[PDB]
Amino acid sequence: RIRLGKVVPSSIRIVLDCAFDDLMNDKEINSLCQQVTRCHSANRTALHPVELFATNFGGRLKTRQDFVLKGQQNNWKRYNPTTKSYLEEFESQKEKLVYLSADSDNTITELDEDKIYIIGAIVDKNRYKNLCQNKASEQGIKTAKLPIDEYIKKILTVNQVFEILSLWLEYRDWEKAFMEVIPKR
Ligand SMILES: Nc1ncnc2c1ncn2[C@@H]1O[C@H](CSCC[C@H](N)C(=O)O)[C@@H](O)[C@H]1O
Repeated sequence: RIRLGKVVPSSIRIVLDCAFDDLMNDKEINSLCQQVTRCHSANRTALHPVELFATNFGGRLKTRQDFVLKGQQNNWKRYNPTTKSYLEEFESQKEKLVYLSADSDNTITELDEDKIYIIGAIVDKNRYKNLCQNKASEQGIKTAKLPIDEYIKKILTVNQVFEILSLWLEYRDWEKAFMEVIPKR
């Protein structure tokens, strides 16, 4: 993938909701940690970097991260880890939160410059169906699935979803973003 043109930061916040440490075994945490790192790396080279948040950040994910990265995470840019939940961190902007979920009845069609998009930070192989959908509904926050159909004909990894969002900022074309991150082959 080649990037053309001038780097212009987006005002969008993207949140990795890291509240699910207790639902994952050791391999899954290890994988998630690699995926969080890929979100930062994809953000750094993006034509429109966003502000990346990692909320409820702690526990075995935070340990693993520092074990693997050996303190390098403390050097990352446009990156905001916090023990606060997203609901805590963005209470005043609650109306602007959108939790991305494959299980939503709603479909995202554009990323709004004034909105805050949440990705569930979990590697479960989707054995926890409706998990993120349920969490956001109980909070009264809107959810949306990626407009994958009808080029998909479903549940992507944390970093795949991040990468797709970031590429949409660049191209403003979902088909191109999908073609780049999940080519049919
Ligand atoms: N088709 C899709 N549309 C929107 N978000 C998706 C998606 N596939 C994956 N995701 C995102 O990637 C994250 C990890 S995969 C999710 C597994 C979990 N069973 C769940 O309930 O969400 C999700 O939390 C969601 O934020």
